[PDB]
Amino acid sequence: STGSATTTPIDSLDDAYITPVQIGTPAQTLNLDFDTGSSDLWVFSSETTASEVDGQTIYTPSKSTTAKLLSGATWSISYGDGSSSSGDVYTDTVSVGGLTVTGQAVESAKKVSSSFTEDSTIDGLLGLAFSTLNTVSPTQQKTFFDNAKASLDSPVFTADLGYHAPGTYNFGFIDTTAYTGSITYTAVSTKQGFWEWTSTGYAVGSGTFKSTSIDGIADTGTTLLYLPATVVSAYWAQVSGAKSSSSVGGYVFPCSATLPSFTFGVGSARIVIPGDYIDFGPISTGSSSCFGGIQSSAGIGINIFGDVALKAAFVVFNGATTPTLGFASK
Repeated sequence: STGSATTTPIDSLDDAYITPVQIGTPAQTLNLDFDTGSSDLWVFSSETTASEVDGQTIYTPSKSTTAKLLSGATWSISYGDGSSSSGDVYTDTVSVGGLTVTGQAVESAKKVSSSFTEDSTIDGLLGLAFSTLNTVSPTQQKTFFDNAKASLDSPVFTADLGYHAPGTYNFGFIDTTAYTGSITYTAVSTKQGFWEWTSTGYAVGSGTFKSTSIDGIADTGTTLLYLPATVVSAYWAQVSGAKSSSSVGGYVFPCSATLPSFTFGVGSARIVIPGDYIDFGPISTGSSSCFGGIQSSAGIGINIFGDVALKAAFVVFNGATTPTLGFASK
């Protein structure tokens, strides 16, 4: 079997992408943020504190004939941005673009932090990192991909994110028309629970490629590209007026600038991020300064190939026994 679902930016800046997911019977459609940097499928629900819900569509397990409470299990998660959520766990039938998994753990939020409440377009998250990062306790649960894996034609899912435009998440197959050239694969370490790999280097604009190993994670749930300070400083040094701002939280540059591209290595292959993708957006409508799409990972502990990087490629998350990541230009 396979699944194919369109993913859409939540706003004009591509702050996040939402993909419709059907939960329960009759189906209840929620717009979830597909996150390869986490492993919990959690939703805003009829259990979420009323004061913490603002326009989101909620999952109502009492109206689902296939919902079962996973009694004695709870979840609690913290994300890299300081946001968090917790509640209890149900199992229910979950479908993504025609692909159905019965008995998928659906983590019902009782409490969500302000960031989630203020984001009216995101009804929850659908984690796609390794199931070892799932927070359900005591019984750790599997991700939708892990549960679907055996029924898929091939144990893979692909991310084809758009720049200021819709894209696609496919499960079980590779769409050969979605990319140019070929898909180059690279090794994955599952030790930290992420799709962790090593980039072979980088280039700034039309400069010479620098061969250097950069460990990082492929994270659809992170908006920007976070790389070592050395790399990030070499990129922003090419932009007049670019500087790090403590009030804004990173590199800003005059919105007047046309940015150079940024190339990253995948084995002996290259993925080029156009300068427009790195021109993330103005710090406000009408602002002098624009926020950089490439930022330093110095405060985080890990380099993150977030949406700014992934939207420039067709990405294959190969979930076979020895996982690998594939990147193709598009």
